[PDB]
Amino acid sequence: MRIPLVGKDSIESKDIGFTLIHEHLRVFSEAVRQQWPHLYNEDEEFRNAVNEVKRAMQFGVKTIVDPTVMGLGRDIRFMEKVVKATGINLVAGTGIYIYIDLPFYFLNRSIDEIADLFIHDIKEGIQGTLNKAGFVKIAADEPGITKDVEKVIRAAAIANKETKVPIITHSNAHNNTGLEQQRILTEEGVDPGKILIGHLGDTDNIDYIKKIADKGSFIGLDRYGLDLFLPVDKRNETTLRLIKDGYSDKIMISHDYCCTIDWGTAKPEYKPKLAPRWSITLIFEDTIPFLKRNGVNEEVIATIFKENPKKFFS
Amino acid sequence: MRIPLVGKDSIESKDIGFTLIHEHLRVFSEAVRQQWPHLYNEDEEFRNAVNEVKRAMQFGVKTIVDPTVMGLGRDIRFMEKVVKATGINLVAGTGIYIYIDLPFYFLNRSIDEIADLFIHDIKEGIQGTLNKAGFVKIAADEPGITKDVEKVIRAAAIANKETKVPIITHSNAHNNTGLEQQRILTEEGVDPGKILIGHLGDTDNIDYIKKIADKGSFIGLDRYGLDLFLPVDKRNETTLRLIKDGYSDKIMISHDYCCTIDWGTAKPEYKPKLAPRWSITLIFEDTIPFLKRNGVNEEVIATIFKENPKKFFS
Ligand SMILES: CCCCCCCCCC(=O)N[C@H]1CCSC1=O
Ligand SMILES: CCCCCCCCCC(=O)N[C@H]1CCSC1=O
Ligand SMILES: [Co+2]
Ligand SMILES: [Co+2]
Ligand SMILES: [Fe+2]
Ligand SMILES: [Fe+2]
Repeated sequence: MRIPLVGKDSIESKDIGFTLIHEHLRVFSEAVRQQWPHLYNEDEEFRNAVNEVKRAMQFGVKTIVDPTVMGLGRDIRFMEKVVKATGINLVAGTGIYIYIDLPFYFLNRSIDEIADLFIHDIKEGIQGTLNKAGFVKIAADEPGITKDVEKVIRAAAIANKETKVPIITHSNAHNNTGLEQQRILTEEGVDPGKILIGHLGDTDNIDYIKKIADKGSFIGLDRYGLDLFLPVDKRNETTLRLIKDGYSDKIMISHDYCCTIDWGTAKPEYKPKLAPRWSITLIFEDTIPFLKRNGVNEEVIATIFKENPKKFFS
Repeated sequence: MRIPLVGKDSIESKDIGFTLIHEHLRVFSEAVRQQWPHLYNEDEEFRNAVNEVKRAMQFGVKTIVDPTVMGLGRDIRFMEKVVKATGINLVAGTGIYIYIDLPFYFLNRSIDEIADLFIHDIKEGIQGTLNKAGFVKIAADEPGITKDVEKVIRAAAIANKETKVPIITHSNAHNNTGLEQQRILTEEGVDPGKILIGHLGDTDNIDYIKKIADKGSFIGLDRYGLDLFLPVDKRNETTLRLIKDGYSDKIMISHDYCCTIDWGTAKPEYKPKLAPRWSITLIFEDTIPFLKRNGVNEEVIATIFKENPKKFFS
């Protein structure tokens, strides 16, 4: 049935349960890990991913969706190991994560060649395995929609038309990259309701966030805990106002938490400064209680974390 | 022993023999191969590499230096297997190959943090292995000297001043990037004679080439066979002109041959169109016979292929 799971038989979308739509078990740069393996510890990385997932399950999370793709160090065999040790429903994805240019391989290669790579992961399997991709992940940031960023977007559209898997995105909340990701995809024939425009929760500008929701796509209020982008209390208030204005239809919430990440911006000793409370269960400790005592019905919590993910994969 | 070798004990610079200063056994994008291994055949890659090196050895090549680094899919273990199968002297290196930006790993990481990686490869070994790097490889192309490109160059300088190993560069002949690479490296305290400014053979402009030579660095006439950058005959007239003008003390010659390469611009089928005669032995078949016909004797060939690489690694 039409949702593939890492190390498990597939399930129907109605069986997804409580879902976290955007969480990384591990992130690394493929090129630097390949060249300098001494910078990494797989024992620590497995210990962290298992600990976080187990705690996620304790709070009632049934399914985690992980958009670690090319550029972010996707590893399906690490993901199987985490599944076997926890029992979680894990949805793996395909795609390319870039800000400016594609890797040299892609020099003079068509959009169709790029789409064939995604369709491979969806139909055949990931990294010589039999685990399939459940979605396509794309990215854009400060540099905007560059020539290569766009090729990858249109390639994601071809994958969706051909397989009916949904599309998750990375955008900079301060550009209109999300508005442009949505525009290109829908022009290519992708159903707006099959798109999650990510990182809209990094901004207060509710006029911009509603513009994407008004066009039919889900909105990623998905970086809860990352105070360097936007503090938790401004996020909570943006979330509350959107619900009050009648947008729980399109709202999806997550942490974008990485149990381990190799970026120089990450580490401990920056966590107290930049993201003090950032973990995989923060919405349970803060966001959900906050909303409950500010007039938000239990029905709304069900829409955001159950009905919206189910629809997204339907 | 000064110079370290793959799969072999190190040698003195004087026993280097006839050398090809810039050739690739295999090049691939690291992120692409890790995520989509169905695109690659290793048996075919090994076979292509062994056969090329065998022809070079028959023609008298004792040593090959391979500037494949991060971004080009360096693989010390694949390099080991080729050494075993032929018996060639192979000099591996360290460094970073980028045109625009560094991998996400390097976000807010110091130039010294980059230098430490190069130094680890030179002093400790490559990829969990006891084989050591004998030079540092850096790059710049059309986008010019970006802030990440400049960072890698300045890091190469630290590795050279700390380990004494020479620096090989990739440049765009039409940009001034080679002259800028030399300027930045010398301003940092690098001996001009420990620098090879690459891909200067891609241009007619003898004034630009001589400029770099006058400042004390080796000049890279190193892409023989790649007619799309500059055809063999126009390369021959520039090489001959430079030798006649007295510049053989600074000339280095190679082909930049890739036994396999995953770049889409380099599909083996564009070969007859873009680089028909390109192989690891073109200079034995065309260039050297051309120079000999034109009056340059055997001792001048010995300077370029034996004495200059010796100086470089001394
Ligand atoms: C102490 C933690 C530092 C704050 C994290 C800053 C890094 C930016 C957020 C971030 O981690 N973005 C990456 C990670 C997952 S995929 C992706 O897009
Ligand atoms: C086979 C058809 C001819 C096109 C050659 C492909 C592009 C030029 C050769 C080439 O791509 N060299 C690259 C690879 C190593 S370093 C570098 O900058
Ligand atoms: Co993101
Ligand atoms: Co090059
Ligand atoms: Fe993410
Ligand atoms: Fe090269």
